[PDB]
Amino acid sequence: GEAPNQALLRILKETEFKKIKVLGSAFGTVYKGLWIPEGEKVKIPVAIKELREATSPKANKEILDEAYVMASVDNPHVCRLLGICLTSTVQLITQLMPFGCLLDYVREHKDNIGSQYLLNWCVQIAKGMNYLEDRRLVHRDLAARNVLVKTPQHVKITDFGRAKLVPIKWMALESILHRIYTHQSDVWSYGVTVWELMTFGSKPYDGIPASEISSILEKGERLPQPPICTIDVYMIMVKCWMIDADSRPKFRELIIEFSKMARDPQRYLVIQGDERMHLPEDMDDVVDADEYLI
Amino acid sequence: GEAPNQALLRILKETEFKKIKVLGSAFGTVYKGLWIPEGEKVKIPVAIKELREATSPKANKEILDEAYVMASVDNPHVCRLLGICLTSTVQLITQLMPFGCLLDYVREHKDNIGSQYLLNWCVQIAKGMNYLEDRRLVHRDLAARNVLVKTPQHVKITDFGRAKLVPIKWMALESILHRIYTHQSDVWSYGVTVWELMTFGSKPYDGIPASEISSILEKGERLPQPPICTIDVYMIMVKCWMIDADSRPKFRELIIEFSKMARDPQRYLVIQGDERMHLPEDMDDVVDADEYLI
Ligand SMILES: Nc1ncnc2c1ncn2[C@@H]1O[C@H](COP(=O)(O)OP(=O)(O)NP(=O)(O)O)[C@@H](O)[C@H]1O
Ligand SMILES: Nc1ncnc2c1ncn2[C@@H]1O[C@H](COP(=O)(O)OP(=O)(O)NP(=O)(O)O)[C@@H](O)[C@H]1O
Repeated sequence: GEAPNQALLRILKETEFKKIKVLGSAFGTVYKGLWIPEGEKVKIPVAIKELREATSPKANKEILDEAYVMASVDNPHVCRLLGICLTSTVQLITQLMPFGCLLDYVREHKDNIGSQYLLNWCVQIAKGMNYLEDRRLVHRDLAARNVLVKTPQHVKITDFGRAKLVPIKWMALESILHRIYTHQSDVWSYGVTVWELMTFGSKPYDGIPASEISSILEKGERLPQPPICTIDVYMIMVKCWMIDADSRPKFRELIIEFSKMARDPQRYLVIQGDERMHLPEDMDDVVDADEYLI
Repeated sequence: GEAPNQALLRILKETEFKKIKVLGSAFGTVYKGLWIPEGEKVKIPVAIKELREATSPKANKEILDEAYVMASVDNPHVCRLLGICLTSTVQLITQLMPFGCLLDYVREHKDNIGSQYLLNWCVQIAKGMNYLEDRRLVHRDLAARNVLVKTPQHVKITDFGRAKLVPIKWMALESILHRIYTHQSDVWSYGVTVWELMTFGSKPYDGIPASEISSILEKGERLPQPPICTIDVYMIMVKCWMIDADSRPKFRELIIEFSKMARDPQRYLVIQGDERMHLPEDMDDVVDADEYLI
């Protein structure tokens, strides 16, 4: 029983936007497209998610839940909903994240990712998480697959539909054992997320079947130290994996730590060639969602 | 082919009651009055509807249909028929709803209506609707104009003569396009009804001519978010407007949701001054219809 969520839900007209090409398919198909607000001579690159041509009282009810959340947030590192279209099949309109999920991006670009990028991503992701924590919101599926890339310099947390006010391999123990989820178990997944980024996109516990994890983590085992990782960075990952959730670090601390490290990247991440890394129709009225306010 | 409708139709003697003053005029004139059952030393405030001094095989046949329905219902949030008088012109006798239609009442009283009232009205109306749904009855003209106010604390659904076992602006799409009406399209009008109450009595799509609606609603457009409405309440309105009728919510759910909200009104409706709102011949033998049983 807290404050009134006065966020506005913008309903869009089927015509206000147009699909351009499929982006990926799950049980919803996402398209890349443009949106032209009522009468504004502005064009906005967006992503249009459309429940499969189906319409099951359950599928239709989930996408809406997701819409409720996305609309109730506003932070530079969290995907915000732009609006929805109530057509035969419901469509969610979000900002276009050109480079896709961070997971694929580190894989597709290992050879060009430097410590600065990596560390800034950790900072950015932690900021978004801290934001959700302020809004007393518990993302319950934080992973490299759910971080989208607007630009190599700017990522944003997404996919927090399943979020509250399965990926057992990213789950804290309390969650796995007693379906308990707090901002702190979010930290645990943050740890694994970070771990994916440092291993340039590896699979956590690849091999070990979901069934074993609970026991494993109970023994005292964890994900290994990624090669590029100084003991400083690894230490932090480990702390996020303490069995005792209150003994794990707080996102605002995680921000503070990774920022410190972000000021002298080569001291905390050792990457061969770090120093030489480098990362990337009338479009006159194009404006990125981030500049299309209220 | 279901159960036998054993409701009793009470025929009243012209003399058993007396008109007091006109209440409003349509093609039937309604008077405010009193009814004194045969020999009972009880006086009942009532409303007497009398077909215009005319008597056309069609007009006379409609009022009777209405009587059939009203007599076949019994719920605290549905106007029940008290009896009818077979005089030169037929007269329907219903319980007096002192404060009139809810539509006028929110208009005439904006400045004194708080979230608690609003939300309880949504609950009450939904209860009456769920009742009709149980009696497999489809009100086919649910709107703020057809909800009467017994007291600011107690409203009742009415005007379901046109009901089955035009207001295009309150109509679901299936109704507008293929004259299809289910309890679910009732939900759609429920949505608009609610929407009128939150906009303190506004006209849905004011401006847009009846001709456009069908197409509009098809594009994906809807009624806007009323100012006092948190995204939670608005969300529900929207769900009632899904093109797919089975993906809209069920009155018993609508009851459940609005009740939850009714327990902490200020969290779902933001109204300036909500906290300081306030709403309202020998009459020794007066008894409200609701206490005059069987
Ligand atoms: N805003 C976006 N911009 C660009 N690509 C996106 C965007 N949102 C999703 N995608 C990608 O489109 C494909 C489908 O995404 P999506 O519909 O979210 O399925 P999902 O993430 O596997 N499960 P879910 O999010 O619950 O539907 C994946 O490659 C997503 O990473
Ligand atoms: N039971 C009642 N108590 C007080 N006012 C009523 C009652 N019933 C109707 N009225 C009002 O009397 C006026 C005429 O109502 P009514 O005869 O129902 O016309 P209508 O609702 O416009 N169309 P209809 O109901 O089909 O005849 C309107 O202001 C009604 O809201």
